[PDB]
Amino acid sequence: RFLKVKNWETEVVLTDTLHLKSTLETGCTEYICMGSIMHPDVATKDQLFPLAKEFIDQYYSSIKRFGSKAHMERLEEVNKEIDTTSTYQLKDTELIYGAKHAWRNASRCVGRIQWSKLQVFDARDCTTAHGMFNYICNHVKYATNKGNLRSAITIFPQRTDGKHDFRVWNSQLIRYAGYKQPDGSTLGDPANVQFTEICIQQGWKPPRGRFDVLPLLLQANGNDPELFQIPPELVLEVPIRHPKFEWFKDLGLKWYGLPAVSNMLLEIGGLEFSACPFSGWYMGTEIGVRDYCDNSRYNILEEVAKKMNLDMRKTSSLWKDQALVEINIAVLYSFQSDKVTIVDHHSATESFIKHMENEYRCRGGCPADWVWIVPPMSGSITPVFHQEMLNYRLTPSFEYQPDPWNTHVWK
Amino acid sequence: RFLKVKNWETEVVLTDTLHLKSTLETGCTEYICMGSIMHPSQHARRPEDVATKDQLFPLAKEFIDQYYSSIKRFGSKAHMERLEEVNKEIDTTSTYQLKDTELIYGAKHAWRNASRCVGRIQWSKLQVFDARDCTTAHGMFNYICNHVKYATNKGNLRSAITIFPQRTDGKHDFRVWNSQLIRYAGYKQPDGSTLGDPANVQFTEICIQQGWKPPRGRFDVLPLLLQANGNDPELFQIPPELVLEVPIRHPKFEWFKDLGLKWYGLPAVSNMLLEIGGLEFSACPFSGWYMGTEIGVRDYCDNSRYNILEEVAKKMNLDMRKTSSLWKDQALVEINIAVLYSFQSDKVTIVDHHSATESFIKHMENEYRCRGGCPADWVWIVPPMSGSITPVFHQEMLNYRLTPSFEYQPDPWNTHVWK
Ligand code: HEM
Ligand code: HEM
Ligand SMILES: Cc1cc(N)nc(-c2cc(CN3CC(F)(F)C3)cc(F)c2F)c1
Ligand SMILES: Cc1cc(N)nc(-c2cc(CN3CC(F)(F)C3)cc(F)c2F)c1
Ligand SMILES: C[C@H](O)[C@H](O)[C@H]1CNc2nc(N)[nH]c(=O)c2N1
Ligand SMILES: C[C@H](O)[C@H](O)[C@H]1CNc2nc(N)[nH]c(=O)c2N1
Ligand SMILES: [Zn+2]
Repeated sequence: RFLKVKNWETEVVLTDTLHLKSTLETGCTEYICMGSIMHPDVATKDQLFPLAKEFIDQYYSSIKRFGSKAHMERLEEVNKEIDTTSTYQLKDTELIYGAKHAWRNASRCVGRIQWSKLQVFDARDCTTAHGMFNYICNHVKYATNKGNLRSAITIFPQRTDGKHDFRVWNSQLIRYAGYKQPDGSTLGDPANVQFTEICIQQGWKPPRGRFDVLPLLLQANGNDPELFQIPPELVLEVPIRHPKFEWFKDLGLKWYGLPAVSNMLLEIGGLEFSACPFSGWYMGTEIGVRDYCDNSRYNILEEVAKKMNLDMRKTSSLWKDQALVEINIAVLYSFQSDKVTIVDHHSATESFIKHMENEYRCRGGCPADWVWIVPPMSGSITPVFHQEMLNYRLTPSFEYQPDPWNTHVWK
Repeated sequence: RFLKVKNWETEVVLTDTLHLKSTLETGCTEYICMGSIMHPSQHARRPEDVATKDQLFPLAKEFIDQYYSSIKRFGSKAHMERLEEVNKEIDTTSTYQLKDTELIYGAKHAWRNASRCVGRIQWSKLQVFDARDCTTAHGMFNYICNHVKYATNKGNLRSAITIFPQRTDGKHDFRVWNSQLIRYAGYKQPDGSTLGDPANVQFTEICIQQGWKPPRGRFDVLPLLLQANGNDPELFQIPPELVLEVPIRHPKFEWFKDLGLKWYGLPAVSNMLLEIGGLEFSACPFSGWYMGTEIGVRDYCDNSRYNILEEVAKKMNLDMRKTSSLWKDQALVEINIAVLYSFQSDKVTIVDHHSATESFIKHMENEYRCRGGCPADWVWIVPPMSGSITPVFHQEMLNYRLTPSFEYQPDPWNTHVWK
């Protein structure tokens, strides 16, 4: 009835009761832990009823109206819609609550101290890819806010029969293209080579550079997706320079200011919002460690280390570690110099511990995925490394979903 | 059913069937994951104190079955006699005694099964010192000294475990009260600060309370506190010539030597329990060699350990007023360069986290290839610095509890009734 988590650095112990409210699977079993597995159909009428009730109950409990006339009538109204239309429609208040709580419940998100400050753009009246483009452009402009970034989500119409899904085919709203060259090398972001190819096949004329912002590939109502160029004045980018290394700007590095995940599914009360792009601001390591230094990504450790004149003939010189730090210093300095919101992994992990402890106080727990919360460099010098965490799946939730090109029926 | 793990760098997919042999709960469920809990489970294979026959024999049979299976017997003459022998021993002493071969097999397989250990590519190259004839803390000291000398080997370190008499009723436990054979003292200062290793403040106070005269310095090698057959523990000073230490200097920063840092070369875990076929070896000090990050990241830079980041950073003349300058990250790298440069210059075995994690990936592939799996705890395997530029960060792992195993146990001073 109670689970305890300890911080081995501070000795603080928190008591988790919230996990009793989880209902969906983590992927582990009693005899094997799948904590590091990355990824461990429409609901029928009878399936949807109890999911809707649980969510409406939770909503009315949250606003201290549980058992109220409004709670009871809403429940009856929801059951009526399910009974008649096999689905139902969230009120705006419920939509905002659900979206904020899916963020609040994202066990892999270190930025959740911000969860209650989320701008929710209801796009459930959207019917076409042009409409989605308009909503997404407004999302980008609002979220970017001339560098003073604001978290935001735009929610497109829910799934109906599974054959009319709204999807943003992009994994993120703003990403750079990748082009495989005849000689085996890759220009730009190798993570996006397949998506870049889909875009070109759909008629995108690529600049064939290292930092081409990809076009939006937007699917409405299960139709074939359509290409749209985000207006370049809406795509805020930061050239990456270094406060001490004059030569760093000569690497030609830049990144975009707005991280905007667009390939996940938002599940609220059994309803599935298959297009729900959301955005916050970057933690610097996402760019400096993963985007720039993953071997499968821009992979710049060698080039930076060369320019640092590091001894690269043996690993134990820690040349990779040395270059990695300087790169991440560069990322933070550049965003800060251009007054583009960014958070370093130390600030972000400290805030998440504060958030986590507050969540245990007021909510009874905070589901947290250590594998994802600990930054990908300098792990043990951030406080989350020493923080025991319990992982469990609460709903509303953000879910992975198959890439749309693996399932789309081309018209 | 049958589980796959993917490496997201290489796209290599491995298929795990070994997990079907797991015995103990992980702590996780279908609904909650406890993979970052230090001690998620208290599920043990044998109950409280001296087990009844229907409790110990099934575990014994299982281990003996496993051992005779390993050597292409099972059902052979010697196996069936061994079951009868173990059966008679439990009938007449409420326990049984491992053969030398079984002890060695058991110790190597506890190491092979240690999901949290990144060094297991070496698992079958393990020197086993049978100390089950030991009877006194003096004898334990003699065995541990021999272990330390053998394992240190003038810097060419060698993996070793020394196995003292198994638990009998729980009142006669052999214990090394030290957490590791070689650790530095920690002193609580009058002004509230801490001198030495703050992790060892309590154990240091116990030693001082037991007559240890501390030199009260930053790197005081602690005495051994040895408990034999349940008796009160006894202090022993490890002969310093057996304690190989490495002065930490930096290949570039000439001022780094002035920090006065050293570390010992031999990491030797002494507070764990070795469990083989229901038998519990409560004193089983084992040692290998260091991954540089254990010293340079955790020992030196944990806030509640030596916590040297600020002083190194000051010497480096870094911007320390804001986290976003990454001054901690900058010093952290130089410290770990220094640690590796120092050990290597002194020809003391050490492995950097890049080479270690690379070898562990290879070990995983080997284990899946011949064994059908390898239990691995990502949370512990990924190094505490530069995680994602190491291959294990990108390697999905499956964690499960195979026996024989190394287990945690209570610190004996919470258990011990003195005399
Ligand atoms: C406001 C500042 C935010 C920061 C600093 C932040 C930080 C992060 C980071 C560093 C990750 C890991 C990303 C990766 O490794 O690929 C992450 C994951 C995630 N974030 Fe946040 N985030 C923020 C806002 C948001 C918002 C506004 C939402 C939703 C409305 C959100 C939902 C998620 C989810 C669902 C994941 C996990 C994705 C997955 O499961 O694979 N985050 N966040
Ligand atoms: C030979 C070189 C070895 C290396 C480089 C190595 C490396 C490591 C490292 C880095 C850890 C994590 C330590 C920590 O963060 O506290 C660890 C844990 C562990 N090692 Fe190894 N190890 C080696 C040898 C051995 C041997 C010889 C044994 C036993 C015979 C062993 C058994 C274990 C166990 C049981 C753990 C987990 C401890 C726990 O759960 O608290 N290791 N190892
Ligand atoms: C809102 C937000 C803020 C922030 N700082 N990061 C992210 C963020 C999240 C992901 C995870 N996504 C799930 C997937 F596997 F599909 C990839 C990937 C990124 F690249 C990101 F930038 C998101
Ligand atoms: C044989 C060996 C080689 C090596 N490289 N490291 C270790 C090693 C393991 C631990 C785990 N300890 C048990 C605990 F949970 F208490 C913390 C702690 C250390 F300090 C170590 F050095 C052991
Ligand atoms: C195999 C492992 O689960 C995978 O590499 C994870 C590790 N932790 C991560 N943590 C974050 N934040 N993002 C990631 O992509 C990953 N990848
Ligand atoms: C809370 C968390 O499990 C704890 O800090 C762990 C994290 N991973 C670790 N990994 C290793 N190798 N050693 C450790 O002591 C720890 N500590
Ligand atoms: Zn788990």
